[PDB]
Amino acid sequence: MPLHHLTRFPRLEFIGAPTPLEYLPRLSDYLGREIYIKRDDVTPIAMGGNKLRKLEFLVADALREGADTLITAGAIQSNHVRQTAAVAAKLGLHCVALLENPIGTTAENYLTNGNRLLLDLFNTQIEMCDALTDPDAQLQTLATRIEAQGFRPYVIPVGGSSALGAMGYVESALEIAQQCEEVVGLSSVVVASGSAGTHAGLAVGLEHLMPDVELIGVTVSRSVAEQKPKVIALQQAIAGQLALTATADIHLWDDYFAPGYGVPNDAGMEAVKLLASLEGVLLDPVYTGKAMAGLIDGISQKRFNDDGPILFIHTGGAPALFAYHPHV
Amino acid sequence: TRFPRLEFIGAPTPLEYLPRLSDYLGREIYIKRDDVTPIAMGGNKLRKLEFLVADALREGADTLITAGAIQSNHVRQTAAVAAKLGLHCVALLENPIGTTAENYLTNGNRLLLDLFNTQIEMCDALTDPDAQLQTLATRIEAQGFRPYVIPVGGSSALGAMGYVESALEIAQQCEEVVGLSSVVVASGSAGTHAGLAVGLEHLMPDVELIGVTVSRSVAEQKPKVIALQQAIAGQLALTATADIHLWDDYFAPGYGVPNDAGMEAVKLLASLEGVLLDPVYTGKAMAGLIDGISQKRFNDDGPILFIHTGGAPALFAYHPHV
Ligand SMILES: Cc1ncc(COP(=O)(O)O)c(CNC2(C(=O)O)CC2)c1O
Ligand SMILES: Cc1ncc(COP(=O)(O)O)c(CNC2(C(=O)O)CC2)c1O
Repeated sequence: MPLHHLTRFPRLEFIGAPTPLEYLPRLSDYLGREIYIKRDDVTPIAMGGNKLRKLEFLVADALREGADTLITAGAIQSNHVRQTAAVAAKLGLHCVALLENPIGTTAENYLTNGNRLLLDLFNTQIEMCDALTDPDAQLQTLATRIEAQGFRPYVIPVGGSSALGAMGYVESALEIAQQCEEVVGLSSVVVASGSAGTHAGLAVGLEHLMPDVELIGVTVSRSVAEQKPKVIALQQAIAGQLALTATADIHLWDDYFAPGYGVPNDAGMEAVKLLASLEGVLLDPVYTGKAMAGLIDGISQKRFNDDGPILFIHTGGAPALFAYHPHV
Repeated sequence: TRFPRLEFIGAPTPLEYLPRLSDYLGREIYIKRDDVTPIAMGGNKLRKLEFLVADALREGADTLITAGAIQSNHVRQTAAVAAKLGLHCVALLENPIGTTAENYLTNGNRLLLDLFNTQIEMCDALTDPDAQLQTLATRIEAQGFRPYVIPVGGSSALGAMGYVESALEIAQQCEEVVGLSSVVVASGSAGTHAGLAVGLEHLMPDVELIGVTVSRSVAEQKPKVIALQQAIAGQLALTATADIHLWDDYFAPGYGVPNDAGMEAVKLLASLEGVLLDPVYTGKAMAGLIDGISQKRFNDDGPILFIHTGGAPALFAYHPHV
C-alpha cells in the first residue's frame, strides 16, 4: 500500500523480473554472520548495474518531453555513463557524455579500456573537461550548444541521482522486501553511497516496507559531513513525490574510501579478492570493493545494530576491473 | 531430468526482439540472451556446468580441471563456479595466436582467473587436449587432491544437456510470439550446437539451425557436431535424424583472431541495440548471420533467432590490438 504512488510515474522496462537475491554461504562462513547479496549487477543491459533502475524512470520522462538526446556526466570509467550510452543506442537516442579524469592517471587501460571502451561501441559523443567542478552548470552549458545543433536534449545528472531517478531504488526496496518474506529476517543493508540516489531510494523504500532494518551507506567519494546532506535532500524530495513522510535518520561510514574517489585501496582490493575467491562474485575497485570492505570492518568492529543478517546491494562496477589493471 | 543438475541460472534467460537491427537488416531478428547468466559475467558454459559440476560432486571431487586459450570464456566460468563451491580449479592454458600483447596476456578473462585463485598451468599447444588434461589430472591427484576433468568447452554429451535445456526455453519463449524460420549460433567445441540440434529437432522441427564455425572447416567440424548430436540423443533415448548445417566462411584467419566483418558485427549490435558481442565467437557468428541475409543463404526470409553465447569480457583483452 504505502508506495502505490510509484505507479503514477511513467517507466520503461529494461530489467523485467526481480534480480536475484542470494545467500553467500562461503563468505558467511568466513565472516561469522549471515550475508545475503542483491544482484543488481546482473541487470540485462550492457553488463548491468544500479543505474538501469534509474534510467527506466528518467528515460521514460525524456521520451515524454519528445527528447532525442541523452546528456550526462561522470568519470572516464563511470558506469552510469556506460549504462546511459547503452540505453541511448538501444532506443536510437543520441548520447553526449561530459567526461573527466578524476585521478590524473595517464595509464592507457584507464584512459581507453573498460567502461570507456564500450562507450565508443555505443557511438557516444565524448566531451572532455578538465574537471567536473560544477556538473549541473557544465551539463547546462553542454545542453545549450547541443540544442543549437537542433537536437532535443535531456539532461541526466551525475549518477541519475535526482528524486525521479531514485524511484528505481524505491522500487528495488519493494523487490527486496518481497524476496525476504518468510525466507530471511534482515538486520542490516549495505550499499555504496556516491551520487546518492541508490542510498536515498532504498532509504525511503526500506523505511516504509522494512522499518526496523538498518541501512548503511559506505561513502566512495565523501566524508559523512559532505555526504549526509546530499542523501537527506533526495530522501526528502523522494518522500514528497510519493506523498509520504520520511523520518528515518541516514547512516553513513566514510572510513573506507581514502585516498579518494576512484583511487583503489588495500581493503577494497582485499574485499574484491575475497568475494571472487569465495563466491565467484566480481566487485570493483571504485564502489563495491570499498562498500564491501566497510561491511567487513563493520562486522570486525561491531558497528552494526546487532549480529543478524546483512544484505549487501551489488550495484555493479565490474567492467572497471579491466581499466584499472595493471595499475592506475 | 534423469541427470543430477546444479542451479546456476534459475529463471529462463531473456528472449528479445531486436527492432533497430531488424529495421536495418530488413528481417525480423530475435536474440536469446545466454550472455546474461548471473555467474561472473555469464556465458553459454554455465548451462553445461550445471550438469558437469553436479557430476563432479557425485564423484566427491575437490578439484575442477579444464583446458583452454588464455582468454577462454569456459575456463573463466569453470573457475568462478569452482570458487563459489569451494573447489580448487586447475587450468591448462595455451596462447593460440602467438601474441605478446599485454591485454591478451593478462587482462580480460585471464585477469578474472587470478581473482578466482585459479592454478595456472601453461602449455605450448593444446595438440591433444583430452590426453593432456588426463596427464594433468594424474599429477594433481599425486599432490593429494581428487580431480574431476572437464573437456574443452565442457563439450561432452553430459555438458551439452545444458543446451537441450536451452531449447525448451526457446520453444516456450518463441510460441506464440513469432513464426521462427532460422536459428544461428557460433559453433566451436560443438556442445552448444549439438545440444540445440537435438532439442530443436524435437521441439521446433520446422526451424533451420545454422552453426557458424569459429575455428574449423565444415569438413573438420561436421563429424564433431554429428557425433555429439548422436551421443546426446542416445542418452535421452531419442533419435536424431536432422542434418547439421555449418557455414565456415566467417572465422579467417583462425581461432581467436578477430576479423573485419566480426568487428563490424560487434559495432553494429552495440550501436543499434546496446548489445555487446565479442571478437572470437558471437561477433563472427553475427557476421555469418548478416552475410546470410545479403547472400539469401537462409532457407527462407523469415524471422531469425541469434543465440548470444557470451564472450564479452574478451573485448577488454583484445583492445587495443593483438
Ligand atoms: C557500481 C556502482 N556502485 C555504487 C554506486 C553509488 O551509487 P549512487 O551514485 O547511486 O550513490 C555507483 C555510482 N557510480 C557513478 C558513476 O558515474 O558511475 C554515479 C557516480 C556505481 O557505479
Ligand atoms: C562466448 C562463446 N560463444 C560461443 C562458443 C562456442 O560454443 P561451443 O564451444 O559450445 O561450440 C564459446 C566456446 N568457448 C570456448 C572457450 O574455451 O571459452 C571454446 C570453449 C564461447 O566462449
